[PDB]
Amino acid sequence: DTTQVTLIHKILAAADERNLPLWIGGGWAIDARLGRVTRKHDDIDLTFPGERRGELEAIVEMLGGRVMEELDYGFLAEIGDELLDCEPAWWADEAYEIAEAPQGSCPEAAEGVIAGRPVRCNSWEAIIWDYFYYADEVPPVDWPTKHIESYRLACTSLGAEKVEVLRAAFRSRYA
Ligand SMILES: CN[C@@H]1[C@@H](O)[C@@H](O[C@@H]2[C@@H](O)[C@H](O[C@H]3O[C@H]([C@@H](C)NC)CC[C@H]3N)[C@@H](N)C[C@H]2N)OC[C@]1(C)O
Ligand SMILES: Nc1ncnc2c1ncn2[C@@H]1O[C@H](COP(=O)(O)CP(=O)(O)OP(=O)(O)O)[C@@H](O)[C@H]1O
Ligand SMILES: [Mn+2]
Ligand SMILES: [Mn+2]
Repeated sequence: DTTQVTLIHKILAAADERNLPLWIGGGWAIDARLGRVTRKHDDIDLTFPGERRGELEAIVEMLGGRVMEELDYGFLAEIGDELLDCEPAWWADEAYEIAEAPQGSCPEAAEGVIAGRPVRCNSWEAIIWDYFYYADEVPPVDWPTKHIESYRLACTSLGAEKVEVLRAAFRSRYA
């Protein structure tokens, strides 16, 4: 989908110009770390510096969009027909971190690629951690296929053993 891919470029170019880091998350982050589009994506998940929220809102507005809805964890925005699902990360000693996520959730290095361009994305461990929360809200056997396949793909990329010990850590945290 050329519109989403073009929109991701436009957002990141604008953010780059003002030295605003943004991390692609969710489905697109998986595809970015793989360097391959694997399916249609329903939205664009973004992680932003929480104390610079206004700068991200201003880029959304510059691009002709607007903030649509506040959620418990962040906010949705709409640029044309495309949805941006935006969550804050907060400065933690020497890096931004998503609250309660595994350390390294928001690496300063651009470790994914989208349409040949390096992009910052959330770590595999942070991608997978959000599926653990999802699992407590819906059993994995009850997930839409696309989400099962995306999870399994992230898990194979990181390594199944690394996933199972991360899952044990999640269970310990939230026991
Ligand atoms: C707009 N739809 C979103 C969906 O994309 C999905 O959003 C996830 C959202 O579920 C996810 O939240 C998780 O992490 C939250 C918190 C620990 N992050 C610091 C607590 C809730 C937990 N589900 C966020 N980290 C990332 C966000 N893109 O789930 C909620 C939702 C409202 O259906
Ligand atoms: N109802 C829900 N409750 C909690 N977490 C959810 C959720 N639905 C999905 N998630 C988690 O939040 C992440 C982002 O969710 P979504 O944006 O809704 C789907 P996605 O994996 O990004 O595919 P997409 O590319 O088609 O949007 C998912 O990767 C999953 O980890
Ligand atoms: Mn998504
Ligand atoms: Mn989303």
